[PDB]
Amino acid sequence: GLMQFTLPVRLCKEIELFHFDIGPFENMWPGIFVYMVHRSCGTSCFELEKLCRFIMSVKKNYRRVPYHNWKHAVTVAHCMYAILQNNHTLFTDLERKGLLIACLCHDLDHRGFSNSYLQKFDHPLAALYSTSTMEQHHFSQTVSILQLEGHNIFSTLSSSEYEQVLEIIRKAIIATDLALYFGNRKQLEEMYQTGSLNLNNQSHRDRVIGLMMTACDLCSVTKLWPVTKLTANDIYAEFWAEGDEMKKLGIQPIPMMDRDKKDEVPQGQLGFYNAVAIPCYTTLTQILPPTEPLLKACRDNLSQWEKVIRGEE
Ligand SMILES: Cc1oc(-c2ccccc2)nc1CCOc1cccc2cccnc12
Ligand SMILES: [Mg+2]
Ligand SMILES: [Zn+2]
Repeated sequence: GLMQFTLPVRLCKEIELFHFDIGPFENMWPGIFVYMVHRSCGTSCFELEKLCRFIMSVKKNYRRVPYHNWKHAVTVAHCMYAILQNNHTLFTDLERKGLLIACLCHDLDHRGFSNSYLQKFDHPLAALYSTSTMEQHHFSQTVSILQLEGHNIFSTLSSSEYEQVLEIIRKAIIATDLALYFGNRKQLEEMYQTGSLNLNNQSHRDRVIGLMMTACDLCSVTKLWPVTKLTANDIYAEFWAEGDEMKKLGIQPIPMMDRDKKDEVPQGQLGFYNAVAIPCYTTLTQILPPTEPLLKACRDNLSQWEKVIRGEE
């Protein structure tokens, strides 16, 4: 009960900042996550024995893909930790529990391929789940792991609290389907601007949590430039693998996934920042003012990509 995780001084301080990088030492990432649950939630939220066994089963069920790996899971959970900590009183006890777990599980058993590639391959998962194919799989894998003997970290919740938390985790994971983000943000934009936004409206909270999930999931674009630049290598390593597999099915991939069109990356990153990233962190900063450092970091990185195009790097 009296057993805290404590990080070295530099990590203790930097972990509170949005732009924190969890570093190259995989064996510290579990402790970093537990530390975040303890400060975000309390040291009583979860039985440490059960949490540790849940964390290690989740790790085991992430694959060795260049980007959609265990490091991404923990990176995305840290961004959620930073949002929750800077917005203390806006979130219920259950929401804080559910969202950190949702972020850790959000890409469980990812194979490094998009929903589009699964559908064109005619993968069995595409027959079982016609939309948000991988996201329904990620939630399915999360429930499976929760049902292993000794892995039910929620066991001390009432029946109805348990139903609410799994419902938060499901919506949270489904919302990481980027195809759903555009509509979700347009709606939140309209509600904020016409003043109809109401955080006691459960349907409104769902939407806001959805946007937080998109913000955490894209948080690669909110790190310091060298982290952002080196993560883009991993992101494109998966895309180009998928493009190779499209060509094997006799389908020219979109240029984003064609390794023959590496030259067009800087312009592709610009469009992505302008069409997805900047709009996401702007609407998030309007709804939750203390998340502005994410918008500011994103704008810095947009400017760094503009500099790449102008041959200045
Ligand atoms: C779809 C996507 O997602 C991310 C990303 C996702 C999460 C964090 C950081 C970046 N980056 C992208 C790249 C969007 O880039 C692109 C978009 C469109 C055409 C392109 C042509 C060549 C190269 N890139 C391109
Ligand atoms: Mg995903
Ligand atoms: Zn993800």
